[PDB]
Amino acid sequence: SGFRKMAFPSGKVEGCMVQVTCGTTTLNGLWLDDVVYCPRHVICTSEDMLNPNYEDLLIRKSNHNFLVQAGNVQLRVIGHSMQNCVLKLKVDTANPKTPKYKFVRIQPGQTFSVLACYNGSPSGVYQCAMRPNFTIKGSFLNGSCGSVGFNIDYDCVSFCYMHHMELPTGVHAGTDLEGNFYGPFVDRQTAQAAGTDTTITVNVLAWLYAAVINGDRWFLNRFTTTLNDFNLVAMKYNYEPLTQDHVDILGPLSAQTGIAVLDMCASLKELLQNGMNGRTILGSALLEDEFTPFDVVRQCSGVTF
Amino acid sequence: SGFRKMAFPSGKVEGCMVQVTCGTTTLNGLWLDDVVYCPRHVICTSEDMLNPNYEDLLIRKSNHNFLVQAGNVQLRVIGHSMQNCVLKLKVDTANPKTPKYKFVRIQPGQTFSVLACYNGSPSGVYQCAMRPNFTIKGSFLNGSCGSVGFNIDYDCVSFCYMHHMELPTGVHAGTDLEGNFYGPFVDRQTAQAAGTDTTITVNVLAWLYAAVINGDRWFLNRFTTTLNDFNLVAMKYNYEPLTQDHVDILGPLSAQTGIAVLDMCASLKELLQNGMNGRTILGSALLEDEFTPFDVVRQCSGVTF
Ligand SMILES: *[C@H](O)[C@H](C[C@@H]1CCNC1=O)NC(=O)[C@H](CC(C)C)NC(=O)OCc1ccccc1
Ligand SMILES: *[C@H](O)[C@H](C[C@@H]1CCNC1=O)NC(=O)[C@H](CC(C)C)NC(=O)OCc1ccccc1
Repeated sequence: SGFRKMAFPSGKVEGCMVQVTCGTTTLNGLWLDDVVYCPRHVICTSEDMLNPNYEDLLIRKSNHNFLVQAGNVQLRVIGHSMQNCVLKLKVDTANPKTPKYKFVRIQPGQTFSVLACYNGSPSGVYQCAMRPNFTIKGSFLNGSCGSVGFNIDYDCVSFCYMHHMELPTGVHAGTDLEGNFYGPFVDRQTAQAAGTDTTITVNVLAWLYAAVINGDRWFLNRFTTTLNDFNLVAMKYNYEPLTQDHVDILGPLSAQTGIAVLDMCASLKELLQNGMNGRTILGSALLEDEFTPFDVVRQCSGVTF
Repeated sequence: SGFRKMAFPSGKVEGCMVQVTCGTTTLNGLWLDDVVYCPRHVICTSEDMLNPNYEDLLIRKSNHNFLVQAGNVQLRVIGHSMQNCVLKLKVDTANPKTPKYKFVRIQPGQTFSVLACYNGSPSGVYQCAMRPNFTIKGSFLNGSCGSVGFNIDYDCVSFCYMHHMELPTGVHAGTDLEGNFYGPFVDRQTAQAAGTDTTITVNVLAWLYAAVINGDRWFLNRFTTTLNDFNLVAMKYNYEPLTQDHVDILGPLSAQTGIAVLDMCASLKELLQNGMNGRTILGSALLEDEFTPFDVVRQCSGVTF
């Protein structure tokens, strides 16, 4: 037993990480087949970041200005193009470590693993949720851009995130691997509003199911509720409205535990209205919302890759 | 910025994970050079676990009874021996993916990454501390035994933990890679006392330094204290006594932030005596103790491997 914030094994992604330098700027790129993907602001100087004209900046760059290094071996760049906010550098060698992979644009409320990298070298791995306001709460320093977020299903790596920037509130914003930002953010150094950080209700409920499965049950009570009644409480506390689709997704955990989803909702309602009175749930003193129902089932049944 | 519980990249350890079966029992082993390390209770039946005579059980086992599989390729076992609570299976092929590596017996209060595996296949990676009572708080199911804990320093993997069992309180116990349990635990299915779960004081202080660095500073106050004064509070709250060695280890973070260690101790004292009044620190509502001073410096400066 036990329940931990758990990232996927990162070995398949480690083999794809490279360093990309353009002028004085170094960041990370992702090497799959004969293409290296990286953030387009690698072409920017520190003067450019306020209001970059990426098309005008890029026309001054040729293939040989993109220095791409895999470990200690240099890659030969034979083509470059811009797709939304990413650059695609064509190299003359297919990455021999390329895993089976897909690009996916994930939905808010879903989770993924981040492999934080610097200078093309992995530093660490942790789990993130794509929050409802399309930010993530990561650990990113200068030089981490181009680090990626992914999921693994058996042997296929689903890449869903590339890191581009930090917002004023200390949260993080980035793109899918087609270069389209999650949320309204743009790749320029201006103050950008994130918007209300709504809690991922279905995920809190999954985590409560995780707790019962792993022996923490002090929060179960004698009450029930309705979706509409519960949602009147979700509103006051900036929780996402709970829908029947969410109830359906929780079905497996409801059936595993014998606790109806609405009964669990009534537990959540009381926790939101009364706090935790100084107690903990799975070692936390707040309501955790970055485990999906799949994550709970995954971890509580030992799915491997 | 940002501060997250971060595991090492797991690729170098993924390449060492194998499946070991002996009779009806399957678990994980660690393949380095021409030796596979695994928990000795792989030789046990479910009848044996109450009071196993490991020497008597093992004499009924020959090399060909240890089925060792790396991915889908079978390894040939040419020797076996027991060292404390682990078995060493000599195979006829050196693991071609063997990293530079060391075995180390880590000190209580230090952290390490766990690669949770089932059937020789990695499932996920997370960070743990070796707690003062020599338990860890992990996520381990049936079949996870032989999963390992490690640290990475540049290119060298320091293996410090092998998983063997779960205690009644839901925490986890295991050995170094020489097979010697951390703490007083033994590999038998009996109720075993863990002992008081003391908080790792130097680590909480490091995490408070992490918070200040990453912008959370509401807990700083106008007070200071002394080691002896502070420790009178550490005692009542089951914190480890703070020593000058600990102060010295915090020196770099003290110098980086300009906050004296004793001043931070006075912040901690007030938090222990007054709680957090419903506020959070680095997204947590309790005092986190599973970041070492090195972990904070590591993550706040981008060390790679
Ligand atoms: C790419 O490596 C970098 C990631 C930042 C560095 C600090 N935390 C991060 O997530 N991205 C940028 O430097 C980005 C570039 C623009 C052209 C989009 N600007 C940015 O993040 O500005 C905010 C910021 C910069 C430096 C420190 C703290 C915040
Ligand atoms: C090895 O795979 C296994 C790890 C357990 C399974 C549940 N959580 C864990 O950490 N170890 C054992 O089965 C161990 C064997 C003895 C000979 C030491 N016994 C054990 O952990 O007993 C307690 C327990 C077993 C099963 C479920 C929950 C607790």
